[PDB]
Amino acid sequence: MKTVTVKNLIIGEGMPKIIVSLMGRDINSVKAEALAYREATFDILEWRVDHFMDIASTQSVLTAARVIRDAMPDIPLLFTFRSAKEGGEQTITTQHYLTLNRAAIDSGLVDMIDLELFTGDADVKATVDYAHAHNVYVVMSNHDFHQTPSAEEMVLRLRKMQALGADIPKIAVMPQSKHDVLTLLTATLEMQQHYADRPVITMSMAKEGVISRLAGEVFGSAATFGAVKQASAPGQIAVNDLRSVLMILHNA
Amino acid sequence: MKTVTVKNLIIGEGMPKIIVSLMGRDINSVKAEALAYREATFDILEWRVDHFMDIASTQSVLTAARVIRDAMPDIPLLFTFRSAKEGGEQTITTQHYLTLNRAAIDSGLVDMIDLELFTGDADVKATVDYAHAHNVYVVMSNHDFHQTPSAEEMVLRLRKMQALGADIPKIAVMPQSKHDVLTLLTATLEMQQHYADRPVITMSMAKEGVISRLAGEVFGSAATFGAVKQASAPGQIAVNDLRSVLMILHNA
Ligand SMILES: *C[C@@]1(O)C[C@@H](C(=O)O)C[C@@H](O)[C@@H]1O
Ligand SMILES: *C[C@@]1(O)C[C@@H](C(=O)O)C[C@@H](O)[C@@H]1O
Repeated sequence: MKTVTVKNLIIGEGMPKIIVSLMGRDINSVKAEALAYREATFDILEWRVDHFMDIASTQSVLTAARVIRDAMPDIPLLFTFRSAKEGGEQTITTQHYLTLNRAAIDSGLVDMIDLELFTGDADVKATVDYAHAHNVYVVMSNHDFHQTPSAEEMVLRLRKMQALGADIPKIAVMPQSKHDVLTLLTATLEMQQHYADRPVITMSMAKEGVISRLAGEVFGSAATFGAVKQASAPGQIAVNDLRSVLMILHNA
Repeated sequence: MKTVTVKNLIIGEGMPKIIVSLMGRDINSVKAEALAYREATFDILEWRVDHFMDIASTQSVLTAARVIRDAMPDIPLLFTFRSAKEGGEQTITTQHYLTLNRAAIDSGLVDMIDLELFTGDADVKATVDYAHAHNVYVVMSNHDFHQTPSAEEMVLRLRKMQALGADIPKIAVMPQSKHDVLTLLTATLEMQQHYADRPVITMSMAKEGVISRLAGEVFGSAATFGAVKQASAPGQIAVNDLRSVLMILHNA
């Protein structure tokens, strides 16, 4: 394991790190959420750009990123446009996705970016290189909102992300059975124990999958998402309750 | 599913039931522990009879059971002599083990007894029948303190307990790896999905297995052990922390 350290937070050792997502339409809503989040306890702030209205303007997007950065100057900040292709709130062209991510990277405003593996090989490789050249980490991600692939398929995907230079491979899948939750845990453990040389994040979604959000220290997921007031994906629980469980498991 | 209702507690529905073990070496210590346990919060009290150092006397054993019952008149009370063969504190003859269990049964002081599956089929059947004749439920049990059998063999054993008339089959196994914990969860789920005729209790022991003590609601373990002050098996955590996690998982 080589860890990923952002603003004194060490991802990939100790207790899994808590990520929460900020979701807002516009500058005023982003400010209101950032302010409300001061009362919560978490490790990493993800800005879910796909919840923002004016994603067409690179200037509008960067202004919002700047507001968030300045609101929370000492928090690791992760920039994520979750495409509708992968379960997000709106569509984007591959070219405009590239433009927004490059602009986020070279602005200095973010510590980490999410890059969807399935975007396309040339765009992924170029964006990984661009991120690294500007001292930004890449969470390379994949999501299946309908079903859970085989463990073999999931492990190969996480390995592919590593081979493409992801700092943190990430996969989220939807269980259709309790068995599918075990498949996700099995894949996570296999990856972490046998192939990974860096942190990985995994989750099985929905209430059925929630154990996967709690047991990362055991099965090898380095971070986990909680909800401040609204979940950013199915299965997230109240962030304080998430923290309570993580602490109990860490100290067991 | 044939649930087991004891003093208004429905075992096999809702949150896994919290069991704690009372371990006292003599009558005075049993009394002191029973009194102290009243303020802890749990669902079922197990008396670990093999920790009692006056098991030579049937009178002494029954007097200790009566002290516990008098301290906790409304708590489901489980009488367990854990044999040295299966990880307990002392060795007694098979006839001594059976006599203590029969005396516990016919005293009316306890609601449930633990009977080890591999005591011998004829003796197990006879003692189950005697329990049922006196309105006592049987937790039939098996323990592997060395390692984790195959999922398939664990399921076979739980099904054998069902065939012998157990009210609640129970198996505890020792992980040698994180993978082994998943094996135990897999066996548990296979009972829930395919062999769900009565409640089952399962656990993977030690620190690596702790998640199995927390995730019973997900995969189908009907009860889970916590520690009041000292653990009665490896991997048990503080009972209030156990309860906190069970509640979070139940309400997720
Ligand atoms: C990584 C990610 O897709 C995981 C979601 C989850 O399942 O918790 C939350 C999203 O906000 C996040 O981008
Ligand atoms: C059933 C049993 O053997 C399970 C142990 C455990 O692993 O928590 C605790 C024992 O006291 C109990 O009899």
